[PDB]
Amino acid sequence: TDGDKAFVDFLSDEIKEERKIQTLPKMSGGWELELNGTEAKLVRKVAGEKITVTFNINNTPNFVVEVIKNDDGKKALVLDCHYGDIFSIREVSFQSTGESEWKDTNYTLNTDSLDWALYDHLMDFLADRGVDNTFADELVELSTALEHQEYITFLEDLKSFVKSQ
Amino acid sequence: TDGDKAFVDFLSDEIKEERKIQTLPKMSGGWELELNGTEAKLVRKVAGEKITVTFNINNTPNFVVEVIKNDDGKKALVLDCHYGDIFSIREVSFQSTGESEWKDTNYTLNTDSLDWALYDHLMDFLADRGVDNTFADELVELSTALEHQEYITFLEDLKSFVKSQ
Amino acid sequence: TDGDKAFVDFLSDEIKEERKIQTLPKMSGGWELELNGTEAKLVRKVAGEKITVTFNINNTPNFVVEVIKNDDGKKALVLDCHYGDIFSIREVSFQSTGESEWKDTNYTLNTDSLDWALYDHLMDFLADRGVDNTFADELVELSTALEHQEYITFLEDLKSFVKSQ
Repeated sequence: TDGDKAFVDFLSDEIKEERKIQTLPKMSGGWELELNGTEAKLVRKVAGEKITVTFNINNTPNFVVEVIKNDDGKKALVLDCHYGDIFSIREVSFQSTGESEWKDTNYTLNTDSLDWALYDHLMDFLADRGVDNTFADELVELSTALEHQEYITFLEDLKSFVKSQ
Repeated sequence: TDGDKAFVDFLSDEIKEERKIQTLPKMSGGWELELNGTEAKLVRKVAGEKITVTFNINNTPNFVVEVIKNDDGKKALVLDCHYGDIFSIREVSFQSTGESEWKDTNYTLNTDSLDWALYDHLMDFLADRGVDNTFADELVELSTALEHQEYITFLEDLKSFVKSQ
Repeated sequence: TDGDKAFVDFLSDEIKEERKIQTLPKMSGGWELELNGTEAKLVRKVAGEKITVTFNINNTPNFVVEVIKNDDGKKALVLDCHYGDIFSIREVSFQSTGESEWKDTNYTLNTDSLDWALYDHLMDFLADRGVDNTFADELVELSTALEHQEYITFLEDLKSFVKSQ
């Protein structure tokens, strides 16, 4: 098709321009990064605790913190958080680790009009585990670089797709 | 951690205050209550019919009515309803009982601009089965008490979690 | 019940009125139609390509285009599209064919502020495969007729349900 091979030439140009524009920055705090396509996991084991921060660059942007007390590995404290605009906690609950789905029947603390004092203690709980406003600022730029890399990979996949046959 | 044990002391105070503030009221109509964490089920078997009202106190608040004609147990009439502000029916469809998921391919009657006459007959159909505005008012206070009990249980779980180690 | 048999008589009247008001139009372009209740699939195999347009009349209205290059059947280009108001592409990604779920970890091109030039090439890519504004206009009337047929079937199912016993 005329359109297809022109679309391929155009995608070639876009890939050059976006690579030229340019890598992944680091997170302070001894985190280890695990990439699964658009999903990133930052991991820290400290003092009988595993802390996992999970975000997906496809999506208001959010990240999920999972705190596992290694004494009792079946139930994790899960804190859904906003980042970018403001940091802030949106929801807290206990979940089974490694489930295919949030148990809808476990209680979820929505923070919408939450007592400022309980809210601040929750923020301090996160800060003590490394998830502070510095972490949230560093996450923005990691997320931003990761989105650009995956977008470039997508243009390549699209170019390869359209050029096949 | 300094913060952790202070967070525990604060949660201790909150648990006392919320229990002090204070149980589950009853539903008129011979309903039986089954609690699964934040999900409640109210059940009635009357005249060849099983009526199940399901709501989850995590979440505009809604409840689902499931009518099963005991002659043909495979397909249930499902009425998604709003409660609190106004009663009102939001959606009606037939679903297989005991499915893991709403069959997306079964027709769903959205009530958004629904003929008032069909709407009123649907309201009368529910009222005949006990789901009236009295039921919906009683549900608000049952839901409200159930949310408070589960929130108290959550503070205890949080306090226990943070205090461990 | 008094209400039930009156509801049955009323549903009888509604079914007559809606059938009286009146079938499924055709899609230009050699498409084959497969109905699964409220989900419709339009299918075309052309030049080493399978094109599938899927929409569900329950639901802003949208349809999904799936392009499979028969050389490599494991990954399909998926274009989520709006129809009715404007045509337009909302999201593009690669997905495994025949999955139970969108892989959340595959990159999704949201078109929200997308470069007009990449957007137009995507529109041309669809148009070359038959998904043009003519197709989208024809789809509106197919969807509209299909919703009416399924609604009539729903009134019959409701009438049959309420009349049983």
